[PDB]
Amino acid sequence: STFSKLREQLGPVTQEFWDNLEKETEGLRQEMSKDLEEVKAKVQPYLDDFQKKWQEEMELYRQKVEPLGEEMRDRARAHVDALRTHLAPYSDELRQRLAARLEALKENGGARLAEYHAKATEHLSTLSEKAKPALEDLRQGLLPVLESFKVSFLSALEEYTKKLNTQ
Amino acid sequence: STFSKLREQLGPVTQEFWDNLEKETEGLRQEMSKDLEEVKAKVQPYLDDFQKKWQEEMELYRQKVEPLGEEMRDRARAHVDALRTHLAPYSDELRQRLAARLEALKENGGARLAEYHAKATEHLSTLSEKAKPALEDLRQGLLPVLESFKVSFLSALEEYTKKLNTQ
Repeated sequence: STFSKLREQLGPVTQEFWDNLEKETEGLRQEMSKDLEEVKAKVQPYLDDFQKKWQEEMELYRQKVEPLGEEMRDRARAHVDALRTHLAPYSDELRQRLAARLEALKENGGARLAEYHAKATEHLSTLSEKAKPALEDLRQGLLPVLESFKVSFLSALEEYTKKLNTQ
Repeated sequence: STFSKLREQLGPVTQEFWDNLEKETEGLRQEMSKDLEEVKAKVQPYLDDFQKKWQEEMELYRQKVEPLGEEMRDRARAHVDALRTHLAPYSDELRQRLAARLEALKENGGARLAEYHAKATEHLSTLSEKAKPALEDLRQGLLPVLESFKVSFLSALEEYTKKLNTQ
């Protein structure tokens, strides 16, 4: 016949897919409704709060800058002044110790470049030596191994397509 | 002999590499020196500028908040007040037009899901059909082609290592 087989290959799963999804998705409507209701009831008071916020924030803004802005600004001038006076001499001293730290570190870099090279050169020499014969078999096995994983994925897309196509 | 050949395979290029590099890199010292000098001569005036900045910025800070802070705070109250009064009704109206825009758009999604599916299903059906025979030859050529590029890189690392190793 051309019914049981046609339907089987047709793929009825798709129907339940969009049907089941859309069915539960319908709830989205209810959710939005509730949100709106809360937004309205909350809006009422949310308005008084916003305005009441700028009111207290406004008077507190200038009322805070006076005492704070004055103490902070004042303390800052005196704080920086002293720090600067001491930072003046310390600046040169620190620069000397720091300038030497960086320069000194670079010093070893000169002799380290040659020594390191000999180390990295010999290190790779031995490794590469063993990697030669190991790579031959390594890549060899990858051929079939990598194909196994690919074949599986290829069968999935080919199978899903064949069935989905029906014919 | 064991000189001309030993040196040739040894790789004298490395010597000129670090030598030439370090040679020009030496300039770094001079650069740092100049920077320091400029930092000192600039520091002198940079000090008066920093302090003179907080002085004018301090008096201008509060002197600006008075006129500005007042206009902004005042204008903001009258600006928001009016905007809110009109936004009250417009809010609901807009929500209606917007709520319908999103919902309406989703409407077509229901019938589009089925129609689109039939389109994407048939589209891949034909493509995959031709991709089958095309993939066979596609991957076949990739074997040798991909190997050509790999071989080149493999010869570089193998060549550089062999010569660098000398022995």
